[PDB]
Amino acid sequence: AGKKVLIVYAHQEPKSFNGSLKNVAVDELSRQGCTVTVSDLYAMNFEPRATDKDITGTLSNPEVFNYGVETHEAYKQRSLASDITDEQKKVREADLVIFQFPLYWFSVPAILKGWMDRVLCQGFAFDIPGFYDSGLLQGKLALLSVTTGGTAEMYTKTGVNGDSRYFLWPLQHGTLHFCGFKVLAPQISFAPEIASEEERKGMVAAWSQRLQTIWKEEPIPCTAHWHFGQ
Amino acid sequence: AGKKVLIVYAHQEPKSFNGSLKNVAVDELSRQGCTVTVSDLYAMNFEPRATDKDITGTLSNPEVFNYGVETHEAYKQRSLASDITDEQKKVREADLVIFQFPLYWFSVPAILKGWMDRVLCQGFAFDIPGFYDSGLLQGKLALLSVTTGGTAEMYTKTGVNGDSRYFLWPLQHGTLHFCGFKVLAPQISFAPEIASEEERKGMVAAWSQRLQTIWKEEPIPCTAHWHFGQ
Ligand SMILES: Cc1cc2nc3c(=O)[nH]c(=O)nc-3n(C[C@H](O)[C@H](O)[C@H](O)COP(=O)(O)OP(=O)(O)OC[C@H]3O[C@@H](n4cnc5c(N)ncnc54)[C@H](O)[C@@H]3O)c2cc1C
Ligand SMILES: Cc1cc2nc3c(=O)[nH]c(=O)nc-3n(C[C@H](O)[C@H](O)[C@H](O)COP(=O)(O)OP(=O)(O)OC[C@H]3O[C@@H](n4cnc5c(N)ncnc54)[C@H](O)[C@@H]3O)c2cc1C
Ligand SMILES: Cc1cc(=O)[nH]c2c3c(ccc12)OCO3
Ligand SMILES: Cc1cc(=O)[nH]c2c3c(ccc12)OCO3
Ligand SMILES: [Zn+2]
Ligand SMILES: [Zn+2]
Repeated sequence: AGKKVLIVYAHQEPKSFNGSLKNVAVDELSRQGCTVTVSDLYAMNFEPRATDKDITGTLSNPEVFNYGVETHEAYKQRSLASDITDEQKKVREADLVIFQFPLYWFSVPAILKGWMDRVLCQGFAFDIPGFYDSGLLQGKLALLSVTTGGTAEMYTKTGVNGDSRYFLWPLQHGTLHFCGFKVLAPQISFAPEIASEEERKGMVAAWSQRLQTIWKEEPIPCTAHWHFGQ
Repeated sequence: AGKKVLIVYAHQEPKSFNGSLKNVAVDELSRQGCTVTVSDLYAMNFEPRATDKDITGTLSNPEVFNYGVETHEAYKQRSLASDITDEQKKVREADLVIFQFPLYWFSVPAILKGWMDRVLCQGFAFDIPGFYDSGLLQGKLALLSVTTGGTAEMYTKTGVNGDSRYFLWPLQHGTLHFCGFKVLAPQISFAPEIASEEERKGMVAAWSQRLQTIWKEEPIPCTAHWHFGQ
């Protein structure tokens, strides 16, 4: 109150553990009086590919297609495809953006990668030059809520997967920080599929409990040191 | 040399710098007498989304859709969508897989993320157990050939982007090593859009020239220490 939250959600199945985490987020933030909007990417059949269809009308150089250039020019000339601009409006209005997704290959599912690629365009999310703290979304908070197959033990420095902080870098630092977001600590729900039906309840409740005081949190220091150092 | 190479290529524009690096790879490996295949993802309109359309058989749990479970089962039964099995055949026969792409948000473009999500399914690329050094694609080589916006100086330990190896972790370790690939050293072509005509020519020829001796290289040690140091 008054805050707007966007949840960008990437799971195929409403009954999934990801689905429950998104639904608990909506319930709790709605209870607090927050304005809440969900981009359900799979349900939207959201387009992940960066193509020339992302620019309507005619191209600033139709001899050689350079996605970054064309989308930058399209943004400034209000000529982007409406799926993209619809998302940009939600992001522009949001105080907090939560990404809710299963880890796919130490990263976001391709549908959500496509949302980052196509929604966070130069002119909108950053300029060249125009980034990290010179980055256009400054003032906003972002938070990754990730589920994994691997256990917390696997996700340690000398575990097989390495520290979870290591896979966070391209998302938190290369993407969210670059665009100016302040980054709240990741929520990581380790290994729901190997249960139990009570540790699972416990993970959902912990996320619900944490959303209670989310506006009280300070952002992480989004540095090489936080991700890799001691 | 008597080897099969698959190049998975992710750029919209044939006259691009990526397009040039892909063609010099084809020209050079072809000159050597290697068998060469390119999956040009945008030209194929490759589907990046992990959906229930990827399975054509009776689902193992049609009440709650779990993509990993259903694709693992579909792989064993041969009920995967044929676009996926077409790619698996390329990978299965390849001795070396080269990925040629521009860096998008410290990672692969979503279209290529989708190829990794959908093509490297359980049963085919790994099993549980059967990953990392026991991955199912053991004996195969993989190499990332990546172009950036950011300069080499930006991609250093104390540059704004951090070391370039930091962003390689989810792709080299989390994906290729997990599937059992031995990983060759990345080719990184920094900031070609900024570069002079001659520096650009020199980056293309350094790749061509490296490929002349590719079959003699050893893989990297794909470990936390290699990627992060200390
Ligand atoms: C292409 C691909 C790549 C992957 N790469 C990685 C990787 O790099 N690293 C890694 O660690 N893992 C990886 N995984 C595994 C993936 O991250 C996990 O499968 C995923 O995060 C599981 O979350 P989910 O929502 O799908 O679980 P679900 O299967 O949907 O749920 C787990 C259980 O919770 C139940 N549930 C639903 N709601 C509730 C509720 N409120 N209370 C209690 N239980 C509930 C479900 O019924 C289910 O039994 C990959 C998977 C795929 C398909
Ligand atoms: C959505 C998005 C996200 C991005 N995220 C990142 C990121 O996280 N980090 C980062 O560093 N960068 C990022 N970038 C920038 C991106 O990586 C670069 O734009 C891309 O790597 C440049 O490669 P290219 O093939 O498109 O260059 P091009 O624009 O195609 O090439 C530059 C020049 O080389 C010329 N050329 C082509 N062939 C030859 C040849 N044979 N010899 C000499 N010159 C030739 C071309 O004509 C052109 O003039 C991002 C870009 C986008 C669009
Ligand atoms: C890289 C990785 C680490 C892990 O711990 N679990 C995984 C998994 C996958 C694919 C990849 C991983 O599918 C099911 O579970
Ligand atoms: C994250 C990042 C680092 C960088 O150095 N350059 C970038 C770039 C982009 C998008 C992101 C980046 O579009 C053009 O250039
Ligand atoms: Zn940062
Ligand atoms: Zn490794």
